[PDB]
Amino acid sequence: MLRIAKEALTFDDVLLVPAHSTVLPNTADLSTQLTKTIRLNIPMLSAAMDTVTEARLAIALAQEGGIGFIHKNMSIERQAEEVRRVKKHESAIVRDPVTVTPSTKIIELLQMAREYGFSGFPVVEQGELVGIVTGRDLRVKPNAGDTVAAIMTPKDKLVTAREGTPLEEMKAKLYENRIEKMLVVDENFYLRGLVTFRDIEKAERKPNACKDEQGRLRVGAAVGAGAGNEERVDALVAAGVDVLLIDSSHGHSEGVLQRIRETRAKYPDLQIIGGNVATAAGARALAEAGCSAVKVGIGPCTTRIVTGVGVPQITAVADAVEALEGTGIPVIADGGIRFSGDIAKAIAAGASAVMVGSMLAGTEESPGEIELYQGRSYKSYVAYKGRLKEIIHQQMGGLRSCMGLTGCGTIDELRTKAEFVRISGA
Amino acid sequence: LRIAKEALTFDDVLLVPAHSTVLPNTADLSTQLTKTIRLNIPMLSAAMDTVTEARLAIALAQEGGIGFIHKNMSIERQAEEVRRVKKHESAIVRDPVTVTPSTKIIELLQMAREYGFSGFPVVEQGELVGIVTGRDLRVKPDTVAAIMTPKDKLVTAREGTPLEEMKAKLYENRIEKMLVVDENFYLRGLVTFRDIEKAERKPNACKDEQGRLRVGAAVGAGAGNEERVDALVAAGVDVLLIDSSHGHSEGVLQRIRETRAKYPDLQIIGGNVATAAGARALAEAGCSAVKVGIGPGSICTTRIVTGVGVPQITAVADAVEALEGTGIPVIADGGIRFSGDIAKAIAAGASAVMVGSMLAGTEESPGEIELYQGRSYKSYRVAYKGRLKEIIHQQMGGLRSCMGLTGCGTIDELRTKAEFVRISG
Amino acid sequence: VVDENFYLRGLVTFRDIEKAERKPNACKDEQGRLRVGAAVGAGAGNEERVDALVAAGVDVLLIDSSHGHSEGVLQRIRETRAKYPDLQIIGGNVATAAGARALAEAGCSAVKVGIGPGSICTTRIVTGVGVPQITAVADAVEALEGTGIPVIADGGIRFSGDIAKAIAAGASAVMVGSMLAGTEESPGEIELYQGRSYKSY
Amino acid sequence: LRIAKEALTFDDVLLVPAHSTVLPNTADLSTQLTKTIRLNIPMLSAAMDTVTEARLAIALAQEGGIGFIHKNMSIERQAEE
Ligand SMILES: O=c1[nH]cnc2c1ncn2[C@@H]1O[C@H](COP(=O)(O)O)[C@@H](O)[C@H]1O
Ligand SMILES: O=c1[nH]cnc2c1ncn2[C@@H]1O[C@H](COP(=O)(O)O)[C@@H](O)[C@H]1O
Repeated sequence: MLRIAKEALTFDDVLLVPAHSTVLPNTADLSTQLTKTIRLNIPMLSAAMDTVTEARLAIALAQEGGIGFIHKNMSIERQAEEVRRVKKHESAIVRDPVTVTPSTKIIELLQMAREYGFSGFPVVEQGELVGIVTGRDLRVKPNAGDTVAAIMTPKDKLVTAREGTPLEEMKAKLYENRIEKMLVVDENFYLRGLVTFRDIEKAERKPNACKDEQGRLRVGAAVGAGAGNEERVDALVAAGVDVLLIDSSHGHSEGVLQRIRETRAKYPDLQIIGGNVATAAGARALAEAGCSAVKVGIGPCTTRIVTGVGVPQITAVADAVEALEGTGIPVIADGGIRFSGDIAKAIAAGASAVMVGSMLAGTEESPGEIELYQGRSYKSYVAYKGRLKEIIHQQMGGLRSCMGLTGCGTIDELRTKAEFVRISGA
Repeated sequence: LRIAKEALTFDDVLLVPAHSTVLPNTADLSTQLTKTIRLNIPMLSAAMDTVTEARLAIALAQEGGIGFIHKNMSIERQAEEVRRVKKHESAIVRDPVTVTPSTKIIELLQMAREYGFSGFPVVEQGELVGIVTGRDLRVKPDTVAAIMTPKDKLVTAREGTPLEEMKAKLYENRIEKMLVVDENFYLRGLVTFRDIEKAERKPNACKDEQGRLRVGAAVGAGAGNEERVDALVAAGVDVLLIDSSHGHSEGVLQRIRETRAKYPDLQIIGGNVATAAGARALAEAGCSAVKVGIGPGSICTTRIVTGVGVPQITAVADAVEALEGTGIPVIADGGIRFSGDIAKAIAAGASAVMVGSMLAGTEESPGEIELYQGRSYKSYRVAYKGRLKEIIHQQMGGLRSCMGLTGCGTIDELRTKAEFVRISG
Repeated sequence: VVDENFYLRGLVTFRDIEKAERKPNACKDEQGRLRVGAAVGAGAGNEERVDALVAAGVDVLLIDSSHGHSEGVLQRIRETRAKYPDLQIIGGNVATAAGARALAEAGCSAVKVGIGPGSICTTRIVTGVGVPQITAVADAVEALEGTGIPVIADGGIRFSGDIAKAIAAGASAVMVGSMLAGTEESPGEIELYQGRSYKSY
Repeated sequence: LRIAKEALTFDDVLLVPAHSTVLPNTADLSTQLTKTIRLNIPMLSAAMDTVTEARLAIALAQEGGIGFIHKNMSIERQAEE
């Protein structure tokens, strides 16, 4: 007998029923929990694709509320760097300022002063910040061949802030210490950058930046389920990554489940996402192995045509959610998302966020550099799509519009309150 | 039947390659726009509302050519565009946070906690009167006027001051901020060692004898433009574009004769013509340059509608030959599709080319970025072509190769030494 | 089968000599080895490459530039010729009578003609320079009418009729690219795509 | 205006047929490439990385013409080809 489990639905099969609503679109709460502990401001993830997510894009996205996942087609030593660039990224901090050493001749200092001003030259000998020289230090006339070491400000009398310090704290330190520039060190008092009042103003204001408990941007990064990835993991976790993505084309494989169990045994507090599954059991299987969230999407596609396996996206999500009802383990809709409507449907199926790839490739912040070809602008490594900021705004405009229509003020209500109609092709 | 001759366009000729001591990267793209104005690249931007405004006219000047502000706007804004270009210095911070002599010290401390007491410039109706700093409030003497630093002890630079001279002023006066005023001591901006440092370096800027970017501006040949001209000439436009759809009309020739007697020294471009007779006519009227192009525009609506036109190559050579002695240059206007067309235009005798379609849709052109379908466009829609600088490089890349192939190291050698072959389809 | 230093190179049986494909039209040298050319650029720093190929027994050397009529090409050609008085050299590309004698006097053994007509013709359009191929060939041929130095028609050969026209214009041989790219023996791997066979790079 | 001449391409001409004692299968396709090198067919393969390597340069030589190994490779491999 023909073994058909059920009937299965994709995006184009359903529409959301509009409801009574006290919800204005610009007042909708777009936030939602990615894991039990990580909470996004917009419910969006960027695919760990070499064409989609690198350090550049994953920052832009966190500033706007979501999280990017550094793709894994790069060395361990380099993937760990991309993770670190995001966590420590403050556009307000001037990162490559001109420094000197105690060995620097004062003669060379007046030369540089004529080229950067006596606002302040950081003195470093072998990375350790040891002091700074200002024009107020250069009073009285240097005898022939003096060096900075005699006139500089010592380490003890410096006013610094640590990296990851909030920005108004720095303003407070800057104002109350009646200074115009303040050095930013690290745990070991290594010079990391500097900050000014103006550099804080020209830092564009991202009120919905998705950050950690210490105000650093959040970042994810992806690894394989094959053997031998443990070292990359150790390197990434070392780089301070917020969430780890173990991506395979079959999350319900026992080998995936094992590397997860191992990674979970090794890093009990690390937020881990496993994927991809498309069934009630595949999600429950992944949860047991120790996921913090589960990514859903098997041929949302080329996978369906070559292997014949797949599940339409809407029922796949509903089944996973139905199985995870009560665990606080969220579902991620991955792939097949063309417009804002698919996003809205995804969440209303129960999904807590979505992952997109094609939609982001070609954005300014995406990998590749802009190249003009046949009078058109493209991203050379695809159609150049412009700034990510707008694509998000355009997409979230749509989502916001939807929540007003369905009377859902928050994401969780949309995942629970919104209703569907089953529809035909016509 | 009066058929004067046969006339040739771009697709009709190829440039013949010659002995060459010219590497493309060593070729001299400069050329004289008029006897007095000399370009660094032989490119003008069309005075089209979709192409040239202050923003793009700046970008092109930074690149070696000159943009022509279109005339489809009120004077008060057009003369403004001419200023926006002439006065543009990328290093100057404009619209900084200021106070007035009336500002309550109470209000002074609030802003200080949100911008720092580095110094708030004090202006009384735009006129710079002083600056109040944190040393002034802890020092004490109520309002800002009582604690502010007076006009006498201020260190300023005038607008248009070179950057190295400002840098010297900042060091020799031991300051990190220096305010920028104009002729009437009105505040225009400020400069620090850092903002002069991040100022983009444009070594091929077409600048005037005073280091300001050069700007053109276009007006029509009708009556009632006299006030517009005077406004632009007042606004410091470098060269004036008198553009008509028939440069060989007696009314054009007259208004040109008039403007020239009025501004004996003002550089004027008249157009458009496509004949030897149309060319001398415009020169005798007193043009400094002659623009050629009746019929070849991109969105070529003439001919078809009117039956009139000249294939662009024949027109240019004919005008060039008629002006062989006057030191008055010719411009090839419209119909430039690829960089090969540029090369052919110049080798026909042109001293520069004017382009529209090639530039419309760059970031710097008018219009807003808009995402449509799944691609980027400039919405007023046109295809977003990215930054102008990239296009210019590709286009001049092409021209350099041609000159390398043809053994012409300078534009002028290309205009005189390069040969053609005629070809079929 | 050994070589000059008695290093093993292979073996032969009565049978393997029997299945060896018989190519009666092989272009072989005065020593029955297949003839081979090799191409280098006209820039500086190729001197070591040339010497390596000449050492490797290349039969004829191809000095190819996008402008064979450049003085630098003419010079590097003058240099290589004084160095290998006997080495067969092909210079290109030109498209004029003047470009042709220039290359011959520099010491070319053959002259390659073709500025503008390549298949993926990116010149002209971009640079405005070129010559329709027939006129170029006849012009170079006529300029070399006495030198016993042959001309090659390079690029733009679409069909066999074009070959015939090229030669009848004066060409002694033709050089083709597009017509050959994608044959089994060209570089690339066989790949099945869509539902058809392609050579995947 | 300096227009040297008119210039012709393939589509511009046809070859005129003449009296003929020549059968196609009896035609001599050989020709001198240089004073010293003589081809059997009048064909060279372009020195293009997508066209000529040792493999194709062998096949063409077997057929009467000469292939030209492209230069987009390290010497040690080109001299090898
Ligand atoms: O409606 C029109 N008819 C004829 N020519 C025009 C029209 N609008 C603009 N032009 C000219 O077309 C030129 C630009 O040609 P393009 O480089 O091919 O786009 C400019 O110099 C304009 O003066
Ligand atoms: O980028 C290019 N521009 C111009 N000619 C080229 C380029 N690449 C290869 N060629 C030449 O094109 C010829 C092949 O022409 P085809 O027979 O039509 O494919 C060869 O002789 C090459 O030297």
